[PDB]
Amino acid sequence: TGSEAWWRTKTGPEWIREKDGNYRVTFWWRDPQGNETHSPIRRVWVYITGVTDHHQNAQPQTMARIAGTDVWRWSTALSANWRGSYCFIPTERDDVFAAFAPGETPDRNVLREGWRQLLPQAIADPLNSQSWRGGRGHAVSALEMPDAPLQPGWDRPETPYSPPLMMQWHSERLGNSRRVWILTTGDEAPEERPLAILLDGQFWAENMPVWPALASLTHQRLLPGAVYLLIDAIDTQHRSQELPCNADFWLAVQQELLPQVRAVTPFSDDAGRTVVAGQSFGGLSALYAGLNWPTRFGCVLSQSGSFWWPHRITPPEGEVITRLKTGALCARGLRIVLEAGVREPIVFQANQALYAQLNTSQQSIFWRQVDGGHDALCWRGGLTQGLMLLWQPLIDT
Ligand SMILES: [Cl-]
Ligand SMILES: [Cl-]
Repeated sequence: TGSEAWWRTKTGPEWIREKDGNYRVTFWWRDPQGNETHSPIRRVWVYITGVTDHHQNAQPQTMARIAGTDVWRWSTALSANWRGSYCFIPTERDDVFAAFAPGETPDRNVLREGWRQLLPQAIADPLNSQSWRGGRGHAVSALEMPDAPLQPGWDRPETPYSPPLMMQWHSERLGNSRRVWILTTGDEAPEERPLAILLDGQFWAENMPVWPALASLTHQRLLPGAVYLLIDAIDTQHRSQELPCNADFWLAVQQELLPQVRAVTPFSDDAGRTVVAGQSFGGLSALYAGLNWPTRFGCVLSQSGSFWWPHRITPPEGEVITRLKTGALCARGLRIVLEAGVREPIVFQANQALYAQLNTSQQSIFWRQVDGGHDALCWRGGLTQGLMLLWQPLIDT
């Protein structure tokens, strides 16, 4: 153990199927500065989305080294259907988090604060080649248990016949400029092609490119030839101001953006196959769009929707949840995919309350629970599955 030949057998996290059906998963990190006497490393935090972070109010988990070697280790239990991102934070610092007694639920606010000081130092798993830029400012790695559901398109990525195009969208309504990406996956009946709008376009166009997965599903006849519009959120300041129920954003998209997009490639005016898909504030904004302009956006795809907005500390209460409760807004004729993970309690509970509220006979709602959390590795699969659900009627032809 801890030898050169021993490290050769390690390809990343290892798992063992237990009696109950869950897995004992072990993580390994090789200290490049040697053993105790040589390496000045104090901590090696294991930050797994929805498992060891603030979403589970978990006490900060750090690895421990096997005395005498440069091997750090840490294990945990994970469900069979789970999938999620993770990263390690090897540091010399030991003055960030406070002490925690066994069985003490820490304050979530205190956790995020503590993590905001360490995450910039976070790194992907050097043993795992399935890594990418997380979008939050650090690299991450992918882990999937054997029964994680298939992620349509991402399993058989195929090159798109048409390359993605980029356009600079200058908004008079918003008073700012921004990038938008356009992908088309079919030329037949161009005016019948459904339009699908994806928020946080920068991520789905650069950090985790959605084109190969979309083209693959189209080639398999599991998605119709469509027109995909990815919109850049720009940055945190703008995104936090434009996505959480901001009417100008959607007014601007309809009056300024869609006509420009329509000038380059045709798409259907039928709200019934017009999708607005987003995650987190993007999910909230997509439903908000469908709720306020159902004549233009009839299909909503909300993944981990921030329906706890504006106040996170209070999950069941939400702005969109209040409008539906009184009667100002109503999902009539809308097809809605509402996804949320069990590893994001606040968000999950918020989505349940939202579901109960709008669940009437006058609309088609698809509830999807995910064994995972506030994680783009999971969302990527729900994104493609969600489009299949929202477009199920067309796809059947
Ligand atoms: Cl610490
Ligand atoms: Cl990043």
